[PDB]
Amino acid sequence: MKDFSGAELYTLEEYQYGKFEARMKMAAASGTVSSMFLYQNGSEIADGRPWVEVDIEVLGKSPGSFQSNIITGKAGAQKTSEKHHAVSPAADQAFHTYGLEWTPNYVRWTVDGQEVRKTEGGQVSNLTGTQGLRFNLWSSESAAWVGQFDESKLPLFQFINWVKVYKYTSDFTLDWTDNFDTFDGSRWGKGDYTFDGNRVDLTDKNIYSRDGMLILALTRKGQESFNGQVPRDD
Ligand SMILES: OC[C@H]1O[C@@H](O[C@H]2[C@H](O)[C@@H](O)[C@H](O)O[C@@H]2CO)[C@H](O)[C@@H](O)[C@@H]1O
Ligand SMILES: [Ca+2]
Ligand SMILES: [Ca+2]
Ligand SMILES: [Ca+2]
Ligand SMILES: [Ca+2]
Repeated sequence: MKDFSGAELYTLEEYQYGKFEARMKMAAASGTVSSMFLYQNGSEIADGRPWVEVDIEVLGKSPGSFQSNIITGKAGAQKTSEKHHAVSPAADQAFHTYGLEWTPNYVRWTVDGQEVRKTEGGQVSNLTGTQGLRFNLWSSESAAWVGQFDESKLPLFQFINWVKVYKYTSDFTLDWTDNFDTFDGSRWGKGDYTFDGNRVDLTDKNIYSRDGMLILALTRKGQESFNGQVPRDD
């Protein structure tokens, strides 16, 4: 029932530990969130179960950096550890390879193969169970976090050129890859839901597969479309 449409791409399967890489050009405008994250589906349910999530989020008002986070604890009582990391060129101006490594001992964030953060113990010990790999584009109702939402900047697009998923066994062995020449429905799902604090409804209408890229779009409701050209990843 919301007034804007965003999108979420998620792996149908979940994994226990691993390395996850995505080649992407992020979207950014005041008020938006453009992401790559690991998520234990159901964490949002306040029935006593744990929350398990690892994030990379480009906040719209600051396209030249991204926020890293680990969310543990439980719904209604989360433990977080937000940190920020510069990206150059800006996340919405060039493709970068974002990586997440997760093992029993640490979580590591990389940009173009270089470490920007590595957390050990504490929260990491509570990232039990499995997590699926996800990407979404939306807008937060918290202006303090992402800036006031500038609707005139819509539509916005996040482009994913390819994804690599490695098994935890380096400590990783490549498991599968997707270059996105097509939408593989046996591997991915398209989110159709929302949550409090999100100004948009995540909809499968805003997931597109064009010219070797998976595109996530953030549009005004009723204007869900992509007719432009995909950017080059030279
Ligand atoms: O709100 C129901 C919806 O939640 C989805 O997980 C959300 C979660 O609600 C939100 O708090 C967190 O920040 O992001 C995750 C992923 O978008 C869940 O995946 C859906 O199945 C569910 O319908
Ligand atoms: Ca506004
Ligand atoms: Ca395999
Ligand atoms: Ca769906
Ligand atoms: Ca591709």
